[PDB]
Order: sequence, then C-alpha cells, then structure tokens
Amino acid sequence: GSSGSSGILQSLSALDFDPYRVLGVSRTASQADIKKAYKKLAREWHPDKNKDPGAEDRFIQISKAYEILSNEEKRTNYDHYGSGPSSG
Repeated sequence: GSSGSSGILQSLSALDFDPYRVLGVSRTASQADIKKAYKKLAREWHPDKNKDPGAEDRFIQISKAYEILSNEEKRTNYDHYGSGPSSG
C-alpha cells in the first residue's frame, strides 16, 4: 500500500492569523506550554542562525502569536471577545 489517507476538514479564522495556530499549540496549552513553545520556536527559528530567505518572517510571527497570549491583558481580551466580532 503505497499510501492511503484522508482528512477533509474546513476551517475559519476570526482574525488575520491565530496565535495558537502560529505557535503550534491548543487551548489545553497553558502559559507554560505556550511559553516554552514560544522561546523554543524563537530560538530554533531564530534569524541569528537562520540564513535562508524567509526564516525571519516566521520568527516575526512566532513572537507576535505569543505576544498576545503571553500578555495577561492581551490574552484576556481575546477570551472576552470569544473569537467573535469586535464591538467597534
């Protein structure tokens, strides 16, 4: 059996890009999992060692994804909105 698998599943994001999806974690992930995942991604995908064109892009995002969660104020805000339409 050379190959055989399927995973047809649609999706819909609330904002330009989701933080959890960027960092690569789920709701179950807590400040701990997210944090470690952030630094780990920032260090590994760090532009300091990365020379190939594009690496930076990823990093710039990875940092942004966490910036939201990492921050208490930012994190909470999201929850309040419940991934819905902003008041204004």
